[PDB]
Amino acid sequence: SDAQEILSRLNSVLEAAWKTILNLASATDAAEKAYKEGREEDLATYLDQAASYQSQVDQYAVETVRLLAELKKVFPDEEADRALQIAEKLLKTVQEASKTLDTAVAAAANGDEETFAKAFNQFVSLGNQADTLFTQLQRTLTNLNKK
Amino acid sequence: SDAQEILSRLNSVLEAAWKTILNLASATDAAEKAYKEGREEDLATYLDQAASYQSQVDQYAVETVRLLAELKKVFPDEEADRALQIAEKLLKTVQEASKTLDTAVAAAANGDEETFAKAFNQFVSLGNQADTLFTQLQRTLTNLNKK
Amino acid sequence: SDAQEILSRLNSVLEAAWKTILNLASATDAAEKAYKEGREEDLATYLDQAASYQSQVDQYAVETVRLLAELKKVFPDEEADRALQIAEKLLKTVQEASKTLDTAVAAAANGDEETFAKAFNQFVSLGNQADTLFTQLQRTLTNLNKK
Ligand SMILES: NC(=O)c1cccc2cn(-c3ccc([C@@H]4CCCNC4)cc3)nc12
Ligand SMILES: NC(=O)c1cccc2cn(-c3ccc([C@@H]4CCCNC4)cc3)nc12
Ligand SMILES: NC(=O)c1cccc2cn(-c3ccc([C@@H]4CCCNC4)cc3)nc12
Repeated sequence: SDAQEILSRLNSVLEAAWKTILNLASATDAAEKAYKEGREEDLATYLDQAASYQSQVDQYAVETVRLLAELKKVFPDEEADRALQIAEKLLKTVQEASKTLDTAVAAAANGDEETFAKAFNQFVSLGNQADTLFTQLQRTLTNLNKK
Repeated sequence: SDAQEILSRLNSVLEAAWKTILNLASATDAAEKAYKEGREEDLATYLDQAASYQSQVDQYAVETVRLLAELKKVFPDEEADRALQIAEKLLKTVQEASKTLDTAVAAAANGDEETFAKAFNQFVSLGNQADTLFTQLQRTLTNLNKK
Repeated sequence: SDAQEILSRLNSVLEAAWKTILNLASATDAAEKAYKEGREEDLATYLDQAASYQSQVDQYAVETVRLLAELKKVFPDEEADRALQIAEKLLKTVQEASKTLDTAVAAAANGDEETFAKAFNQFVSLGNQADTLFTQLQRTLTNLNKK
């Protein structure tokens, strides 16, 4: 059929996404420290890195939805439907995180610390919510791969 | 450092951004054609290309605001302030275009054509608005490059 | 060298090539539009973009020929022999397309509309020939992959 090839591509996308997520978390740790130390040029560099990693996570989350939508067409069963539902919620959260990080990056560039700090704290909350969904998706794709 | 080094960096940034904008316009034209033709995998490819170019425009728009904020610190008048205000409005519009394109990409991945079409049409309107501001910023910067 | 690793690599190469072909078609659509509208600087940019994708397609065609030759040695059967023959015809055709695109670039640079129009028309014809060959190659590789 096709399910096994799709599942293999999904494994590769999620492994790449996890590395990118680790890089995003590291860049935002560094951004937070630069903000607290008042190092504006360092902050700008780490925010730019974070934005690049966030855009890459956005792409992988879209790819994940598309692959699971294809899986459900070729292997209809509530476990694939469940994985697709989780992936769609993850993508929604990732895009919320992305828009919020964008607001923080613009506020920092505009010299607007109040909006920066509010947006940054919102981003952290959304990133943690996305991590919960990502881990849940990973668990689910073990049913489907048969550990 | 000096107002001249800054203004020359800004010219390089805007030149690069214009090339990226041309590529974004071309990718979105191709997405529209694939959408009209019902070619879903082609549409996915072109939406991903569009999102990548949009991410790059976002980065250049941030860099433009940062450079004009630095120019204003170096020679504080009202011509620098006016350019910065235009660039800040451009960045806001760019980020609105980016969030709206992201919604369209997600809707397409989810097979929700109603949301896709609404978000894609909003993206086009925002893109045209951003083009107006980009051209306005370029005019303003010519009046600053006072040889 | 084993048959399955080579087929795997070929599948990846052809998927990457298809995305690049989509990008080449988009850049050439944009070039045609700029030409029709008299936007000469836009045309120049889009021709440079098209040439970049054309050079990438050329390299994927080279890689495909090399890989199919390897497949014939460790996996002799007349389908791989047919695939190599198609791939070599594709490589000849994409090189001819590259030459014609080069002529279009130089004609635009010289502002020689008569030569430009002839070269661009020839490019479109060669692009359609290459598309037929690429489709045949995809079908032959599907046959080889034996599910
Ligand atoms: N932002 C995302 O799209 C995203 C997707 C999936 C898992 C994610 C995990 N994060 C995440 C990103 C950053 C952080 C914080 C921010 C700074 C403090 N320590 C790390 C915590 C979680 N972001 C994720
Ligand atoms: N989207 C942006 O951030 C952006 C920034 C600056 C100038 C811009 C110009 N555009 C733009 C992008 C796409 C389009 C249309 C929409 C699709 C079909 N024809 C091209 C029109 C304008 N987007 C821009
Ligand atoms: N040029 C190539 O090497 C090539 C290789 C494989 C498949 C291809 C398909 N094309 C192609 C490229 C461009 C076009 C037209 C020409 C411009 C207006 N509409 C798109 C039609 C087909 N080019 C291909």
